[PDB]
Amino acid sequence: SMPCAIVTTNADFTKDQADAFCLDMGQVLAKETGKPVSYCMAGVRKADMSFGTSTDLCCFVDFYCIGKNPSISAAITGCLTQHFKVKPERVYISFNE
Amino acid sequence: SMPCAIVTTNADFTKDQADAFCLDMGQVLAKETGKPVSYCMAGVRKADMSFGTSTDLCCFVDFYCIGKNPSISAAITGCLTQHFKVKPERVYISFNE
Amino acid sequence: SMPCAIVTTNADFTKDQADAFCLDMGQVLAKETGKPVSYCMAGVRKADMSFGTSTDLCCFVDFYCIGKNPSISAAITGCLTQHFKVKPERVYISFNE
Ligand SMILES: [Cl-]
Ligand SMILES: [Cl-]
Ligand SMILES: [Cl-]
Repeated sequence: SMPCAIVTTNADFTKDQADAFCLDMGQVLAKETGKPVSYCMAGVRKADMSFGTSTDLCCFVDFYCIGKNPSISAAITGCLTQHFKVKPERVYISFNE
Repeated sequence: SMPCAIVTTNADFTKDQADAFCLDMGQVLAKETGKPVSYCMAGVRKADMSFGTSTDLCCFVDFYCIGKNPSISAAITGCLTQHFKVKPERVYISFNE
Repeated sequence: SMPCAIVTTNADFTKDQADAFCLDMGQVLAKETGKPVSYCMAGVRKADMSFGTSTDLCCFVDFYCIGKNPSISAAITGCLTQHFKVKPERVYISFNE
């Protein structure tokens, strides 16, 4: 529980788009962990980033839980893809349990 | 030692306000750990963020120490509250020791 | 492998300078780990930061590897110094293996 997903991305998003993403990401971490939505934190922050030999769209995710896993990965990645259009092969997730 | 607090927040702050916060946070990590101020790092960076069902003011803190704990938590949180006005129930801290 | 260096700095850089840094940092994490460049992620993001009693130029690095070390440190730091002019004594690196 106390689940939290902080995303670092080079996507071009407006603030309102980031807010929509975070709220949605919060409901996704809720379903995925069964803790209530009221305890889920999500953040997105911009960064200049490369992955391989290009600066094409990519994302790094820090996931935190106080405490069986590719369930969370597909869920977090699909959320990223739905909001920023990032290819899943350009999304790294760090589990900090 | 080598204590470091990196804060991700959706607070609206000017650069000079962030600098004041970081310097003050450095003296707080100093008192709290007894390492000298010269070795304390603090950072604040903006992010779009939600906690629960709102984007109201919240903060995530990554604390690092090369190496008995709610002493650090209350201290870091009270600093955040003094500078950004964040409610303590909207502050998550990650201890990375 | 899956090596990734995310940098938080208070350096004043243009976006194109950050991109150059990230691409170069990717080739450096490649040499250093022998994984291919195609799997290396680097990011730089701005932050207001203090180290000691000043807000002079400093950097925090989160290094991640799925998995003998000051080889990576000197390499990452020298890259930071070549691009942002940060003094090596103002660069903290966190190894998250
Ligand atoms: Cl979604
Ligand atoms: Cl204070
Ligand atoms: Cl270089």
